[PDB]
Amino acid sequence: QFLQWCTLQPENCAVFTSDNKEMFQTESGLVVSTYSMVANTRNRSHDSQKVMDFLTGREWGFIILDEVHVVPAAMFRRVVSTIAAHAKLGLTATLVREDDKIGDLNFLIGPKLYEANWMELSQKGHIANVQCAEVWCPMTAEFYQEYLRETARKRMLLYIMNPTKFQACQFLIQYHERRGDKIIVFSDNVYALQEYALKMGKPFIYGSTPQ
DNA sequence: TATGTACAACCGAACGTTCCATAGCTATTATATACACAGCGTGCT
Repeated sequence: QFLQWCTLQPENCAVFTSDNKEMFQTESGLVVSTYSMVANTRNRSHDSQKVMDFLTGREWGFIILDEVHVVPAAMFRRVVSTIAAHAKLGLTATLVREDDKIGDLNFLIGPKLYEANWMELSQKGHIANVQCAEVWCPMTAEFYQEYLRETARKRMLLYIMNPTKFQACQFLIQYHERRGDKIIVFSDNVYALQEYALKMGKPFIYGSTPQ
């Protein structure tokens, strides 16, 4: 995106991820990295230790914290202190977290400059309109009976795999595919994700996947 | 505090056979000459 929208020459851009760790040697350049590769404290590899020293030694002029709703976490906030910078910007669509650490952003990166409405940009053609829906798949009699006895932690897997949900997902997928739509099926539970994918013969992605 | 989930690190060529082109040898006739050799025929024993 940086290359496409502005005239940033590729020579001055270095991506510090788990794959490649080379750093730009030109006087002034750009580093696009991740919190996991910059907030680590205990164990850094030899290849990743020179890069971190390269980041720390120089006095940067600007830091862009994408998805800044995770910076006030227990350890991610450490990067805001270690990295030297005279300007800090936070970019996030959602500025909410379950705990009370959201307010910590004030003394980490500063105040909230601007906010934008969602419907205003939707009616102006800048973002798409969505008809949100919530389908009620009544649990079948057989599955439901077990839901009463089982404990909290297993009850989750029980009400995620009820057959009616399989039928509803299969019907919607077929209906929208006929409409020439590209569908995404989210699932935080990996076992259900694999079971659904192998049952419908569709690709799936989860945490164990190589980049 | 515990459990999920996520992330980072440790195959050639020699020889043989046939085909043009030029020049030279072979055979025949006559004659004188004379030598050596290979025959045939007649008398002797």
